[PDB]
Amino acid sequence: ITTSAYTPTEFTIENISDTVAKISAWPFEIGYGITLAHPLRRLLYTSTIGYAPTAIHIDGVAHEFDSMRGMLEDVALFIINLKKLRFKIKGDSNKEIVEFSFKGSKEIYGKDLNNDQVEVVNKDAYLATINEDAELKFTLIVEKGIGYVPSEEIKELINDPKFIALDAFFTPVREATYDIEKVLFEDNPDYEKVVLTVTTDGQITPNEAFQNALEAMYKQLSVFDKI
Amino acid sequence: YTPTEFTIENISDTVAKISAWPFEIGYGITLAHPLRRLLYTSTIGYAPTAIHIDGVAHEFDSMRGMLEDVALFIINLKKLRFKIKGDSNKEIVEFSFKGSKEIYGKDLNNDQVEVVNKDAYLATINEDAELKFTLIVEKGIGYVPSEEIKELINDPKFIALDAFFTPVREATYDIEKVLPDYEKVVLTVTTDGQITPNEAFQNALEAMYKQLSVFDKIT
Ligand SMILES: [Cl-]
Ligand SMILES: [Cl-]
Ligand SMILES: [Cl-]
Ligand SMILES: [Cl-]
Ligand SMILES: [Cl-]
Ligand SMILES: [Cl-]
Ligand SMILES: [Cl-]
Ligand SMILES: [Cl-]
Ligand SMILES: [Cl-]
Ligand SMILES: [Cl-]
Ligand SMILES: [Cl-]
Ligand SMILES: [Cl-]
Ligand code: NA
Repeated sequence: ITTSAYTPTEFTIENISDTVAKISAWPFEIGYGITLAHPLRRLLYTSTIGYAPTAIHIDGVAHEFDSMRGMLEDVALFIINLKKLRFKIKGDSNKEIVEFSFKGSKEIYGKDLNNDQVEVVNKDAYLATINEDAELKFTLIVEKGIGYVPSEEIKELINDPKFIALDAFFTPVREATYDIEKVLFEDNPDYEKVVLTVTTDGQITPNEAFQNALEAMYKQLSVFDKI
Repeated sequence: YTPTEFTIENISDTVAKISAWPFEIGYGITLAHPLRRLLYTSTIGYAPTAIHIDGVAHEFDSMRGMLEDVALFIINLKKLRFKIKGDSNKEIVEFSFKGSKEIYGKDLNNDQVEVVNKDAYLATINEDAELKFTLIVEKGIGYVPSEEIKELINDPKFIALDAFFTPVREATYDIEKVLPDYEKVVLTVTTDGQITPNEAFQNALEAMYKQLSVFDKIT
């Protein structure tokens, strides 16, 4: 017999890796943990702005299965590496057309793609290597968005067959799951521990993704502030 | 889109429609689901938890001078929805009736408590008979079975009762799409009059905020 469910007071964040985290909160009275876990899990996927490379045109290359003399990687591998780079647009723009150019012997990392329009968050990631008799020139399209947009929908919007359209996975949070574990409070069994596991693609850390989700929850609720 | 407008529409003293907009398509549920749920599990009501009737030891007993036996009196008592006056969480209330009388909710009204549904029937007493009983009324959330109450008060003087505190009879939500397309969350709340729909909704918001507060330690 109570007029209020006990207010949980324990909270922990455990960093499993740079891209994964376990967030635990307890003790909740039975049913209350899940009452909150479900909406926060959903908000984790919708509360952070995402960016992705949507298309690329490589000078001297006709298609995504082509080759380039002077580049160690074939185009397919180049592209696989490019998709592992987590781009971010500098400023408030939704789309940037970025021109790149590299010459001479050169090993290109994420840090080498930082300029006025965009930045690569995982700057230590490798892209490609070119030899001394070569120049790699390409135009990259980076867009803001949410969710998954397949290459076909990109191609249509982009309007230019010289650009190789890319499948785009914009959402920073790739996985978010939870478990409701039983715990005791003052010797009684009717309590729970919420354990959320959050995995991002590296555009932001799991910690920030949860902060954005919690702020978003409060922002929605704030519409009720006036009696 | 994120909600910036709301409206409380009082259809009656026991029914209200609470609307909020705008939400992105498919995002309204993050608010609707938890709040609907808290409208059932965190709203604060009242119920008798135990009763002592003078001359009676058990639920299956009879009482000379009452048409109803004790078990039927209890069944009828369940339909009366009490309210504790003021902010007290508990009241031990003594009632006393005599002579020929039909007892309804309206007759159970004193400084401590009252009954919301005044027209509900409780029992009938015959001439030259008197009914005396003590009722324990409490404030709470959810439902508590007689067995837990029995073990709690540990007192054979009283018969423990199933206590149904929840004052919300129904809480639903509808998500309406508006035709730049957004959605509007509409929650409909019906109470039994122990508290108003607006009060019930404040209980649920307040519970939301307390439960979310543990997650603030992220910063
Ligand atoms: Cl921690
Ligand atoms: Cl549950
Ligand atoms: Cl260079
Ligand atoms: Cl080299
Ligand atoms: Cl080389
Ligand atoms: Cl899950
Ligand atoms: Cl434990
Ligand atoms: Cl009994
Ligand atoms: Cl009387
Ligand atoms: Cl017994
Ligand atoms: Cl519903
Ligand atoms: Cl609906
Ligand atoms: Na080559």
